[PDB]
Amino acid sequence: EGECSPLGEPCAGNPWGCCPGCICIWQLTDRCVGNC
Repeated sequence: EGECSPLGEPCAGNPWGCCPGCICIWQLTDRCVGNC
């Protein structure tokens, strides 16, 4: 699986990050915050 999920897929790899509507932090691991 490589099509991201609502808050789930890490930001390391790209476009393996989090689906549109959320922003990445990666100041600890790769936590996405927002409303997606």
